[PDB]
Amino acid sequence: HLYDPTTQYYTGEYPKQKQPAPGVQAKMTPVPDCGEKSYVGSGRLKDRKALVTGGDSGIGRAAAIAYAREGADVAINYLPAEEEDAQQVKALIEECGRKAVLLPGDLSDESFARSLVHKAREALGGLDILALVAGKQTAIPEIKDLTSEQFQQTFAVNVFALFWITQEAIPLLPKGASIITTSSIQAYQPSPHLLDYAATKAAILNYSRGLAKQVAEKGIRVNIVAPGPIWTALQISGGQTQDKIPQFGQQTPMKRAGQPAELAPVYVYLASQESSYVTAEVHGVCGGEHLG
Amino acid sequence: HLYDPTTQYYTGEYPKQKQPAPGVQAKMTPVPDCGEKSYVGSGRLKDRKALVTGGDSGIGRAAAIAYAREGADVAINYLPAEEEDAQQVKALIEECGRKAVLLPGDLSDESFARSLVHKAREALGGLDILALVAGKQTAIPEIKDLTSEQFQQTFAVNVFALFWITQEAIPLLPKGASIITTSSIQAYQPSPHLLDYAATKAAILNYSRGLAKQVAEKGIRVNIVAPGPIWTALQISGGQTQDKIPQFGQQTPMKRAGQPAELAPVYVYLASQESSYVTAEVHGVCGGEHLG
Amino acid sequence: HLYDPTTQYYTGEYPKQKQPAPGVQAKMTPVPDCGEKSYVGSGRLKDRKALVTGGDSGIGRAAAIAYAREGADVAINYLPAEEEDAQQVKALIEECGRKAVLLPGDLSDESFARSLVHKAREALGGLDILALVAGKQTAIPEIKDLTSEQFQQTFAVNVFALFWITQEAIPLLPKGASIITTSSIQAYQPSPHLLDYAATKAAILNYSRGLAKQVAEKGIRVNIVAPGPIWTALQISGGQTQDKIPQFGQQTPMKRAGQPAELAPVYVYLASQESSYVTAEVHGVCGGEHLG
Amino acid sequence: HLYDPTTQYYTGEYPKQKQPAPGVQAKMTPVPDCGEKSYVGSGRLKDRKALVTGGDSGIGRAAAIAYAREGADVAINYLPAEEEDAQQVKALIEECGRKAVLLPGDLSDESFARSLVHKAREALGGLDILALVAGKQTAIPEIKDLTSEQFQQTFAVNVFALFWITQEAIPLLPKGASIITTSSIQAYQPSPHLLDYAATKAAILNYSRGLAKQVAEKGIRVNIVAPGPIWTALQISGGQTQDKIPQFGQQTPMKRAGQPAELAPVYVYLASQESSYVTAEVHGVCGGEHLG
Ligand SMILES: NC(=O)c1ccc[n+]([C@@H]2O[C@H](COP(=O)([O-])OP(=O)(O)OC[C@H]3O[C@@H](n4cnc5c(N)ncnc54)[C@H](O)[C@@H]3O)[C@@H](O)[C@H]2O)c1
Ligand SMILES: NC(=O)c1ccc[n+]([C@@H]2O[C@H](COP(=O)([O-])OP(=O)(O)OC[C@H]3O[C@@H](n4cnc5c(N)ncnc54)[C@H](O)[C@@H]3O)[C@@H](O)[C@H]2O)c1
Ligand SMILES: NC(=O)c1ccc[n+]([C@@H]2O[C@H](COP(=O)([O-])OP(=O)(O)OC[C@H]3O[C@@H](n4cnc5c(N)ncnc54)[C@H](O)[C@@H]3O)[C@@H](O)[C@H]2O)c1
Ligand SMILES: NC(=O)c1ccc[n+]([C@@H]2O[C@H](COP(=O)([O-])OP(=O)(O)OC[C@H]3O[C@@H](n4cnc5c(N)ncnc54)[C@H](O)[C@@H]3O)[C@@H](O)[C@H]2O)c1
Ligand SMILES: [Mg+2]
Ligand SMILES: [Mg+2]
Ligand SMILES: [Mg+2]
Ligand SMILES: [Mg+2]
Repeated sequence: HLYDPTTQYYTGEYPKQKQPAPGVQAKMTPVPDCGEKSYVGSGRLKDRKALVTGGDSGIGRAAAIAYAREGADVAINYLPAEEEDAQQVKALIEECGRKAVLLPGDLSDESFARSLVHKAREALGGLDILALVAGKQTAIPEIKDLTSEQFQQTFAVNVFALFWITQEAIPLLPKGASIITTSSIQAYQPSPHLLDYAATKAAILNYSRGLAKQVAEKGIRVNIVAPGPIWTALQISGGQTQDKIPQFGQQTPMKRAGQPAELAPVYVYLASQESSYVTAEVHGVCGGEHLG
Repeated sequence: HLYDPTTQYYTGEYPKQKQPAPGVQAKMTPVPDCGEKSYVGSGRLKDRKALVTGGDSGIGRAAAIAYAREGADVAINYLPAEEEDAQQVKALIEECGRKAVLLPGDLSDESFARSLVHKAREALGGLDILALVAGKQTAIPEIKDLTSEQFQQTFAVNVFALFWITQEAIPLLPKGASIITTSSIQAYQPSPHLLDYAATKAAILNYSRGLAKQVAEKGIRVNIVAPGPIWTALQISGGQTQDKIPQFGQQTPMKRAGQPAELAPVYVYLASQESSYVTAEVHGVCGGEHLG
Repeated sequence: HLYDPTTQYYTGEYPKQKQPAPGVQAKMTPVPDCGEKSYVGSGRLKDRKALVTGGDSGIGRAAAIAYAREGADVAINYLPAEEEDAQQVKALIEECGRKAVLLPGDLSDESFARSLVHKAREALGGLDILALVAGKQTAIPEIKDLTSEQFQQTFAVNVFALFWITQEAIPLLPKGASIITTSSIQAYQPSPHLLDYAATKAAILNYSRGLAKQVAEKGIRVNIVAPGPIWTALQISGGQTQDKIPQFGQQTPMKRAGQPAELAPVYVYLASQESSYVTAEVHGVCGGEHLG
Repeated sequence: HLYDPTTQYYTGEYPKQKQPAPGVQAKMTPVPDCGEKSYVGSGRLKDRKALVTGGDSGIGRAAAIAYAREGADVAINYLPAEEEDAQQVKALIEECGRKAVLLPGDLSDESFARSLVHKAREALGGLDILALVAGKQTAIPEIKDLTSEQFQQTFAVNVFALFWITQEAIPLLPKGASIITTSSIQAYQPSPHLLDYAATKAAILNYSRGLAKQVAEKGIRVNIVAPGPIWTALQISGGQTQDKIPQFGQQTPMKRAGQPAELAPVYVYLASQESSYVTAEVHGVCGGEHLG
């Protein structure tokens, strides 16, 4: 029973729609499909313990759902404004028979970002998967309109918090632990309206590779997922200009945007012990708008 | 039950050993682990129909085994000299309860290479996975010793046969079909003893991306796997100079070579319908000697 | 005296035109600008001795002209059907005060490709720059229409001849010699209508890097130039489909195609002893349609 | 005469030595060669007006010297603790018959970084080349020892100051202006002792490409230079561990480090109007330790 991947998910134009960042995905048209009805596990992460940032919505939610479906207990971080989305994820994790831990807070607060790993490990009784998916993205077509405050904040959420969290995690992660970070096609093909954001995506990719090299001897793997155009709240809450929303994703070879569901399998592959010889590698999921 | 990936597979030095190309893996010390005793499926390729070139040994064998474990019927191609290795794979596929088809023949013979798709499709009653893993690799440290015959033959097996097979397959492949080709870290970091070989690995990566773009509209995906140093018969039958064998793999961040078993999960991910938004992408499995 | 690079060269649309390959650039509308009236040398290649393949027209011609302007004697190879264009380059070289040598012949003939190096060295009294610019490019939008004959011929001209020439040259090249090969943006972003061609451009880039590593100890440097869309005979003699000619180049950030003249400065930089710490590197000239 | 580039500059081991950052290159053993006696101009930048950050020492010094030798007036920025180096550069610029402007100040201060562009333009009577070479680099082999203060300072100097300067410059730069930023091999091959630094080098590369796309229509070009191992004060004032100093550079295919002199030619190529079809491109100068 083979499906055509070009028509498997929504292929129509997206309604124009806007929300204040970071957005509530439950309010979108359509709501992003994060695999709630479709993802089926096979115990590839049995009794693993995961922290997922951005686990309330979008790609991080797809990873959180799949991780629970594969047998892991899951802590999610997200912003308080996203509590309604986070509560849906709590229910999805618990329905898998797993433990859900909800740890809201702002990753641009260094002390919060540092405390998070320890709170999650205590609540879960361990920690051996980190999926760092949270991100800020604000489209600004002309550099004269790009403020210092925005530029620095994008780096704080996307790069500095990645350092703060991983620095706290390394000493406590067991041999076999897996860290998955989140870059973008933008790391390779930066758009002129995402000067700060695309540069953070490049920094994430590079930092992840350097960290991988440094911690390989501790038995810890660090890998990167770089999605292409995925239908998510990040894109309707300022990540794209409003005029780009209707045809979002249609320029890819597959002629549609991805849904977050389609990211879960690679997050599972990388978390799983099956990817034992994989570290420092980036994985594209871009509808043919390929990395390189 | 978490394992340290750095110590999970062989970490000793490799004895010096040499066989005539293409080599018989059963004569190696150690014999490459292709997942015979470890790979467990979950129905991710149920009733799929795969052709795997190089399916007798090494990475292609690991893919063939995993595909059968995941529920697929499998045809393998290999050279007659490798019949003993291919017979072991026949048994492994049949022990999964699936159909095995052995189609020996030389891929540098265009008429044979083109016929292979038709033979596999007839035997299997269809065809919807192609894993193109066969390759020639001959180390020559100084260009004065690199013959035109060798250079051309490396391109025939690694590039021309990829074109011949894929051209024959495209008109027959159903929507949802998945093609997986095999590049190398050498495509990004070519070594001076592999002038022809590394250039073919770069050509494979590029051709696969172009093909992906061309066939996306037909619902066919084309992706690339690029391994790092993996212990296989290719490496002991002329792919490496003899002096490079004992320490093979030890320069990677993980400080060991990979085993073919470790490549099967990505070949399954890419064959599976789960990778619906993945086309034209390369996937590294290199022990931290990363692509880019 | 600063000019706007966006408007420095023609920014408008091109008329459809087709010539049989390889094309006569003197018959194009408009004729490509190869720097005939603009390039000014300063002795950076004084008394050097260059062989330039494809030196009759296009990018190779721009390199040949600039090399003579910088003080080098220059031998050009080209196909005999291109004699009109070659005779123009002969005059241009002589008008720089240097010696021109015209060595027509088909690089897909291995005997001729190998002899070329020796004929050029004998005629020039030495040889210490090789600019390998000749290429075949044939657009075929659907793989069903891509013949084995075309695929192999593309590899013969673009890859095998590069190997034949460089193998023949290495034993005779002095310390300080510089080899410059020619890839493309297509090596990174292959178009579905150029499956064979783009794969050769990737192979050239890779082979050049491996060769650079092998011959560094001999004091020889090997570097690569990867142009973007440049207005040339290759593009109107089958390299592009006719429908792609009118707006050729207009998709780049600079909104125009390049002219061959604009490639000369990087060919000079790489030939010159000034690039002493540069080997195995690729240099993009793409109007902002950047390489990786 | 033709020179062997592998032995053109020193090939042996370097004494261990340390200075407080940012170092004084005049006190190094040996002092880096920045082209003081070797670089000869030909008017390629006649009457151009350049600002060079890090213009006191190392690669920025080599660019500043070459720019003046090619006919440009040159303003240099540097930290005021570097006056011993900066004063030498003033003399070198003036000895070419050009105007020198010394504008010291710490680029991590946003107000200073923004003011710098205006002060330089006022002092020079215009501004049409920006070579942004300043950088902080601090080796820390283990993440436990990498402080937030260091991480953020490395991003302030290397990334935020690049944004501050370029944002301030764009509105005032004429058509034809050229911006050259400075990345590294580390952007592609990050080392585990340089987690923050290498990530900044990837961010610089990416931001530069995005900026180039945004400002192409304004007739401004933006390109990147990515050196390999170059003997400079950055390396002996904390950028490398002491144990990495003795064999610095010997791992490249050329088997030596570069000297800053060897970077000048690409900075001139990119500043010059000759590179009219070059924007968003990165240029490696790495002794064969090539970029992607
Ligand atoms: N959607 C795409 O097209 C796309 C493409 C490439 C990469 N990405 C990456 O995917 C990741 C997830 O985003 P998404 O697209 O799934 O959208 P999303 O909006 O569903 O997820 C982003 C999440 O970031 C978190 N976040 C933002 N700022 C935060 C802060 N200050 N503190 C704590 N959490 C914060 C929020 O919890 C939010 O749910 C991001 O890193 C993004 O860069 C997305
Ligand atoms: N082992 C490594 O370190 C490594 C690294 C990167 C990529 N690879 C790639 O992995 C692929 C598989 O090789 P492997 O390392 O598993 O070793 P292997 O020797 O087990 O597999 C190579 C197979 O190629 C097939 N082959 C060779 N010439 C053929 C011909 N003329 N006709 C038909 N079949 C032919 C043989 O059947 C052989 O089993 C190759 O494409 C190789 O480039 C290997
Ligand atoms: N024009 C572009 O948009 C573009 C873009 C990227 C790369 N390139 C590369 O530029 C190089 C030069 O081509 P160009 O665009 O300047 O066009 P061109 O037509 O002016 O040059 C190509 C030359 O190739 C030579 N050639 C072809 N087949 C040959 C054979 N069998 N034997 C001997 N010589 C042969 C011909 O002499 C011809 O002049 C090619 O390698 C091409 O791949 C061009
Ligand atoms: N030397 C190498 O191996 C190497 C390799 C790749 C890239 N680079 C890059 O080359 C560039 C120049 O460094 P270099 O190696 O020539 O050494 P260098 O020490 O001679 O130059 C670095 C300069 O940075 C400037 N700088 C540092 N912090 C500053 C601040 N807070 N405010 C103002 N100026 C500041 C100083 O003026 C200093 O001279 C850097 O951007 C570095 O990342 C160097
Ligand atoms: Mg959210
Ligand atoms: Mg075999
Ligand atoms: Mg011609
Ligand atoms: Mg200094």
